[PDB]
Amino acid sequence: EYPTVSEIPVGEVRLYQIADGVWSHIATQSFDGAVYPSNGLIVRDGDELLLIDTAWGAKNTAALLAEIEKQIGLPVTRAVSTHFHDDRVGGVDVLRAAGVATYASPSTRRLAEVEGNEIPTHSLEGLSSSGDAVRFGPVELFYPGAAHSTDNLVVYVPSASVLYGGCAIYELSRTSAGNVADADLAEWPTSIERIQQHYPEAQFVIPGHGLPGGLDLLKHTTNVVKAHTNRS
Ligand SMILES: O=C(O)c1ncsc1NS(=O)(=O)c1ccccc1
Ligand SMILES: [Zn+2]
Ligand SMILES: [Zn+2]
Repeated sequence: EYPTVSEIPVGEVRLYQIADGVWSHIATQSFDGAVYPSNGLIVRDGDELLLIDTAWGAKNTAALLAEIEKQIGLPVTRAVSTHFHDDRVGGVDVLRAAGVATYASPSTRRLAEVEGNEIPTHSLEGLSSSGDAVRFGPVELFYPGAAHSTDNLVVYVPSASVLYGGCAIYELSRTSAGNVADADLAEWPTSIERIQQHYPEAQFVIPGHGLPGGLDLLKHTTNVVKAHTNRS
């Protein structure tokens, strides 16, 4: 029942209730002739919603807000982007125009600026050193260290034991490294072990792309990263 590219037209978004007051959002983008899904998170914050990551671009993100509006019917007041790439900040300007307060670390804002990407308005302090965690409403934000990108954050919903790994965590189906241009391969496994150490109780692990699972996604990702590191 988890939505795949199958159930999702180009320019459309599906929501998936993972737990009470926690959903993933699923969108698709065409890239180099293939079609790849992407996940973000939606977390109920009393009578409002906290959004984790855009739906990979302005059109998808306007569909996401319409689909939230239609299916949950609570306002999105804040959004956090988990790193600087376009599947995470692309659509920020849409969210901003809808009155959503957009947030990212200074590290992510700096990198999004160097990249010419959209730049979330608000700064998330206290995440600059590996292993930093800060509370953000119904979630904890964690900086595990450099992995998929130097700035990548992970998100934990303590009430539902939902860990959103973002692009630092691969789905089981992904058996080779994806985009690693901005990755720190030497630190990625160490950063994953920081996630392991910090959230050993997590019950649902949502990767940046694809199928949810459990904490076996962290080891899976370690395996894939090391295999890549050892390419000859
Ligand atoms: O890993 C990711 O988080 C990722 N996010 C968007 S795309 C991609 N991975 S990707 O398909 O392998 C790629 C991107 C850009 C250029 C080539 C390949
Ligand atoms: Zn990325
Ligand atoms: Zn990605």
